[PDB]
Amino acid sequence: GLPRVAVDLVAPPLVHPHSQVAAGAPKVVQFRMSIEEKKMVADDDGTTAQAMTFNGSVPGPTLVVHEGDYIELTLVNPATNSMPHNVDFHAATGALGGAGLTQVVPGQEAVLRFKADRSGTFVYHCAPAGMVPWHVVSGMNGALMVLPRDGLRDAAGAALAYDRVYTIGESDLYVPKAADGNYSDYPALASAYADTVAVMRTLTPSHAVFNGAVGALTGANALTAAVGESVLIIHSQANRDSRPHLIGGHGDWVWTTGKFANPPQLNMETWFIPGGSAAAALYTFKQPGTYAYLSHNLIEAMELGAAAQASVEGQWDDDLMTSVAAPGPA
Ligand SMILES: O=N[O-]
Ligand SMILES: [Cu+2]
Ligand SMILES: [Cu+2]
Repeated sequence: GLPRVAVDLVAPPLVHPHSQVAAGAPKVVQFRMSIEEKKMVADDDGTTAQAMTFNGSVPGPTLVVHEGDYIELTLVNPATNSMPHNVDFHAATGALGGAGLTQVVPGQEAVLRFKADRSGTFVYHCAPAGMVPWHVVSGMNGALMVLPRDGLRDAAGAALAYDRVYTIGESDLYVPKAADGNYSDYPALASAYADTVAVMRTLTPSHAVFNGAVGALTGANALTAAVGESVLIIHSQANRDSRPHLIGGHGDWVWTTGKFANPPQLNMETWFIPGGSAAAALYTFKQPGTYAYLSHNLIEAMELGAAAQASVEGQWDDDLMTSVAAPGPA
């Protein structure tokens, strides 16, 4: 030389713791882681897944820281586981982130460282090579955151714150188934891867868721818171885207993207985120119760898953518302 620281871580958702613102310164831281892977479961038924893561868871853791510172871481792976991982982151720168470096494988470880610167929330995440895505888616891653220183614121310135936171894451896833348808388962892882891848491619897823598962957150778991418170948330895723948312518530513030620186826105519702890344947112618450957271789409958330838851617491018122018446028838 520176110172350183360480831381712890925791787981888711938651975161850891821381612161925102411161014163112180720167530183470194550381952481560780581980891764784981496983498986788981897712848902318820059972378923488962495987896954992966870182620690364990888803898602892863977260871381935171611131711106400146640185861271460282370580891673581881274980071985046990197987695978490887690583881581991447976001944040850172280069390488890538770282991744390459870281790577690782198983066992181983590584460480780384870185720174941161920137712120816110962112895513880491795995991867590885080839594977990456696977990972891331597974798971993974877450876130870281850163823151610124011171714290937151618104637109114107013112310141713111818251319280718391948471975271968530888411895732997506894928697973596968076978033939018858268923778913597937495985055991281992590887086986697973292839287937887843295938578924993735386709893209779608399955588932988504947140954291892882478905548920987771828721118950127990778921988350928581218260018314017043515030818361923151964160878321894441890675891958894818887513968206876220928451428911019731818303946112317030935121951122988404997340870153822171720117411113934121416010118110828203838802947112977104994217995927990868993360974111954141814131818221617160018122018323118470428950718530838831977631895403919205628803378916995814518911168906797938894513878502968641938361718771818251317280018281119521019436015025616002019522019823017146119632229814018636016567
Ligand atoms: O896992 N890249 O944010
Ligand atoms: Cu992993
Ligand atoms: Cu990433």
